[PDB]
Amino acid sequence: RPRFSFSIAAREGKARTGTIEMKRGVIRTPAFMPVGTVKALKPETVRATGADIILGNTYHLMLRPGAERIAKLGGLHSFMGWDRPILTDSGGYQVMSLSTKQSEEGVTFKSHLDGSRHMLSPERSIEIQHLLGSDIVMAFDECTPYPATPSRAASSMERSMRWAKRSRDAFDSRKEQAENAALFGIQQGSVFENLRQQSADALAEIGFDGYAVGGLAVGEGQDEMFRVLDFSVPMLPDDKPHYLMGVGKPDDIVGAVERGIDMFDCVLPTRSGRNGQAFTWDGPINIRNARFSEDLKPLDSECHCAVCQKWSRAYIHALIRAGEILGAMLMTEHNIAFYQQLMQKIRDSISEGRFSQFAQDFRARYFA
Amino acid sequence: RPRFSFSIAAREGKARTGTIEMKRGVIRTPAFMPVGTVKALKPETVRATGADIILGNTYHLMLRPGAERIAKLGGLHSFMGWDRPILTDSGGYQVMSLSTKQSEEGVTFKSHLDGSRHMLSPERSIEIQHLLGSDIVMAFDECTPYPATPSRAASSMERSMRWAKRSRDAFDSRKEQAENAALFGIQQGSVFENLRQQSADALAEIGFDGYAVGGLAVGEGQDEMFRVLDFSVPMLPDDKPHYLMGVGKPDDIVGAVERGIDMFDCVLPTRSGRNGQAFTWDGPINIRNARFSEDLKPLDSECHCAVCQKWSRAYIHALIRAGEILGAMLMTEHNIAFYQQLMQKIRDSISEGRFSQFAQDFRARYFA
Ligand SMILES: [Zn+2]
Ligand SMILES: [Zn+2]
Repeated sequence: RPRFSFSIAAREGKARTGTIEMKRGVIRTPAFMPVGTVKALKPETVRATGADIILGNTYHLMLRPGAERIAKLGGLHSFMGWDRPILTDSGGYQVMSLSTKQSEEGVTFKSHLDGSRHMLSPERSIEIQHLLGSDIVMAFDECTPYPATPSRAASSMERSMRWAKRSRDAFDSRKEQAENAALFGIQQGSVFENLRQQSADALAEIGFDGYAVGGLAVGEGQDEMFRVLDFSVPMLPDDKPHYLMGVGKPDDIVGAVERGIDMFDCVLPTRSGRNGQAFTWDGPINIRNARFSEDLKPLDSECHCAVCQKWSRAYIHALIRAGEILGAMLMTEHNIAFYQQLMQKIRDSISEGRFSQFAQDFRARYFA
Repeated sequence: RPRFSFSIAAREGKARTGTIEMKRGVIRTPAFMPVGTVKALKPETVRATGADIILGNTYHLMLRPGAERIAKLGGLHSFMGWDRPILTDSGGYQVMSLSTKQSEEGVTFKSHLDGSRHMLSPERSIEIQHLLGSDIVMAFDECTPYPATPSRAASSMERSMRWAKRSRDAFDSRKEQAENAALFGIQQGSVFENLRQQSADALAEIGFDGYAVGGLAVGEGQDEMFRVLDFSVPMLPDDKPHYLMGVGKPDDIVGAVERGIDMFDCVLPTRSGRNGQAFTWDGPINIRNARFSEDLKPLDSECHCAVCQKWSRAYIHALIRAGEILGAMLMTEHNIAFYQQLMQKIRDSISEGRFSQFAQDFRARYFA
């Protein structure tokens, strides 16, 4: 297989379906990436749900067990037992939310677990992702809060573009990484169309294997997110994958695909699983609710996952109520499987030129 | 299959190997019963380790979700998705340790979860085990603390024998239960040989499908336990299974089989799993210890379980250190698989007339 090849097989409006070919496997797009361990699931179970690629959280791995240790033990794929592609984030987002002194060189921060001091820069982020053995590497950027003034959004976007060039050069300096992995750049600019355009222009001049739309899902609400995607995604190179970071709910995903997004990740299906929220085609349910205590139906009436084949709502209700590990295992398997089934229906409907109708039918039932 | 048939295929000294045939499956003996949900494992994984039967904890089930509710939903087998035999305890032990007013009629207690008041008697215990759909039902007895004076041990043994007769009559009164399940009686009498003999005589006069040795593993230490088993197990009917409740460590199991025990249960391999303790043929290890942080070997060098096929000590170390659910999943699968492999080696060595040598070789390596 090639290092990286994105092929578009079918289109409907702004929506696309296709494949990314990488050395460790093929990724069907639009794709949902479960976030990693993928909590409460063995890798074989994650694969059985249909996932082609998972996301590794760089910030957590660099604190424990550490990037150098993972490299010494053979890299992240070997360590956790997932042999398909892994996308790693840059680590910078969780620094600004979980761990600080920022500068043009990077950020220094104290670990939220031990108070130990750490450093992240474009160069060190790319190095850590190399040590983990990531297949898709994210450029290191600077986050813009919401809301942001135009001056603040411009300053952070401009720094992010300088850091994108440093990320590109760091990635390219490392022969093994340049030859075997891919590098994605991140568009910034908050809700401002001129800043998004300047960011897209800068990233395309540098050149990346794919382009993320950054700075969304930070509190702006779905209407505003869709409005920004409306003008932002067409600014990115059409022939490369478009990645919406940190999104999201099923209806967010459908609307984002309608606007040209190809890749998604979020902790929602996993985090919601342990919390009691199960996704169904008729909307989410909270399995902890007393109304499910004697409900013999599966979590979802149509879902093909192994949980819905075997166990009832009533049983999963009792497990989650009791705080049993198996309740988290089953809820998470179902939720990840539901997301993969959603992505499959999206890919099929685009391939068949009926995605617009699918999106209408999905929303009508999901919000009935 | 018959309701209950115990056949002894081979003997060596006091040790026996054979089979229990029941309507829901065959149990190979000596048997280790994992305790149930079996924490952090799907039923198919429990079966894949080699378990023929699991134990259901009646005290926990009667509080949540409740025995009547489980019956309304189709019984415990259907509820949790395990279709092979289930042995249920009487509930009385956990009342005396987790939840009280005791009398000749039974015990009343307050739930440790909600303060709600509950009742257990021989009749109600048998009824709850019927509602759960248990295949092997335990008679309801009264526990004797260790140490116990002779007068106290005699009073509790005598009450236990009266309650054993009430358990027998309650079980036999219920046609569906009498025809499809089995009933085990529990020998009491603390460390006193004359009381153990009186208890064995009383239980055999009533007549049970199997006989447990109760009142051990309550703080007496291994030497004293083995001394009591030395004289207690031969008092029980030879042609029925002998069950040592709440035991135990691998070396306890080997020594108890040498003294004629056929069945075991304990929470140790599951509870130890989440705590970091992994069993190996060279003794237990605590995977949390820093010495395992870069150890690429499996938990045990000989173990055939799926965990030892796929993941390293270093990875499981990192999971357990981080408190990840998957660390508990993997540790528990390995520990239960280790116990089943121990039981298989015991059965094979008895069948081949080399159990004495196996026991010597096992102890020499396990305690090296
Ligand atoms: Zn499902
Ligand atoms: Zn193992």
